[PDB]
Amino acid sequence: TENFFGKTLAARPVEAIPGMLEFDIPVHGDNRGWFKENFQKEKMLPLGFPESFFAEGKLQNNVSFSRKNVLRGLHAEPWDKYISVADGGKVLGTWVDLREGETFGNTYQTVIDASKSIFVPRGVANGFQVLSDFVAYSYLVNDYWALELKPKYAFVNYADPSLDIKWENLEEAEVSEADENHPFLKDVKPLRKEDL
Amino acid sequence: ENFFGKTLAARPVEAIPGMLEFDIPVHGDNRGWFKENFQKEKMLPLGFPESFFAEGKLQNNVSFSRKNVLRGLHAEPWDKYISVADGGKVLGTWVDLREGETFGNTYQTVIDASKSIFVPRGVANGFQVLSDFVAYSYLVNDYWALELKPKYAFVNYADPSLDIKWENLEEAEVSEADENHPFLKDVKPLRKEDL
Ligand SMILES: Cc1cn([C@H]2C[C@H](O)[C@@H](COP(=O)(O)OP(=O)(O)O[C@H]3O[C@@H](C)[C@H](O)[C@@H](O)[C@H]3O)O2)c(=O)[nH]c1=O
Ligand SMILES: Cc1cn([C@H]2C[C@H](O)[C@@H](COP(=O)(O)OP(=O)(O)O[C@H]3O[C@@H](C)[C@H](O)[C@@H](O)[C@H]3O)O2)c(=O)[nH]c1=O
Ligand code: NI
Repeated sequence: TENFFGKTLAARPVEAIPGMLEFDIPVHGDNRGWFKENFQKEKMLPLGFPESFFAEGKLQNNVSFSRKNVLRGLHAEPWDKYISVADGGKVLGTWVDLREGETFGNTYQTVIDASKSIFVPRGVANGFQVLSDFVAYSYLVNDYWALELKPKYAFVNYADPSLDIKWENLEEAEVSEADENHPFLKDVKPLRKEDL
Repeated sequence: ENFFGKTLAARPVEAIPGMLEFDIPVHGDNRGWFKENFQKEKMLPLGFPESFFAEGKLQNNVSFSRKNVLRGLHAEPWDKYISVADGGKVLGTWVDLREGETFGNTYQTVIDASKSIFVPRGVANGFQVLSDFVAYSYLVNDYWALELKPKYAFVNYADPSLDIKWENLEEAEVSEADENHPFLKDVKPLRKEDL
């Protein structure tokens, strides 16, 4: 228990962003390395992982591999995300609420390694910056991406200084051409109750 | 080269009915890479069985292992979809433990992030690590319980009667539990009632 190994499975809500949850994940170590149940439906529903994730019976698992200082975000595609780390690496995770209402623009940040996971509700922008030499970032989502639909998706620029966030190393961030060109928050229309 | 940019595709394994091997598209750039490791809408048409979702049960496991580590051979009563989540590499190994014409049949192949495998219940799964480290990630459709482990099917990795060859047997690093699994001779073929 505590730093990395042997934590008790547990969940905490994030007060600034309704619907978000942070989980402590049990990681069991031995001579070989380690093992975790990254996601376990039966054990996690009683802790607050939302049953609504399963509404349409859709499932996709993505994995990205990234080097130190790489920054990906901030992206608010129209689906829920369950995010964690799959190797020995570490990221600074960062979130900005894009939903219409009293929490528009609210933020949260925390360090994520293999012993922590995050549930991100649809309408909350996701991003991270790599702290370790490399990292494998693995996530479960409940709708299907298509290239031609990207203009329909919500994004916000990582470097908008008006956002209440602080990156690890903004100056040395390694980003995509796309992430360089996303709009500032002032040009993002708040998202209505799942588009209504 | 043969890591990036593969067409999404599936192939059967002749020796082990129900197994599938997939080529997975991996897209590289200045940051690293990205893959859709599993995508339900795209994979069902290729042969990924709808029955995997019959009960609504879902678990995702990850193990992290160092060079020469060997884990297996394990045939628990659920289906498995397996791949690599980092830049590492393993030798994958399968032994069919099901009652019938294919009992004892085997397959082996190298797995990196650009390949995945569907393993039906009753086929024992294992691997040996070829790279410095590897992250091995899998999706399964029933729930492991410590109390029930004595009832799950296992076969010993080092039984020379198995029609397999490991990368480095003499320097393999295994768990005590894996040292002690039964030899093939002592494993009763698994009936549908057992799975
Ligand atoms: C998101 C996605 C990308 N791709 C492809 C398109 C590109 O060739 C390659 C990389 O795509 P990019 O959009 O540059 O990946 P990215 O890692 O910058 O995008 C991701 O960022 C995270 C912070 C978000 O949470 C994710 O939802 C996603 O937007 O992968 C897919 O095939 N399927 C997908 O679902
Ligand atoms: C399999 C499993 C293990 N554990 C725990 C029990 C131990 O403290 C720790 C390590 O367990 P071990 O049984 O030594 O892990 P292992 O990595 O040797 O076991 C795995 O081997 C693969 C080849 C099989 O395909 C898998 O089904 C599984 O059996 O993880 C879980 O909490 N949940 C699980 O689902
Ligand atoms: Ni609930």
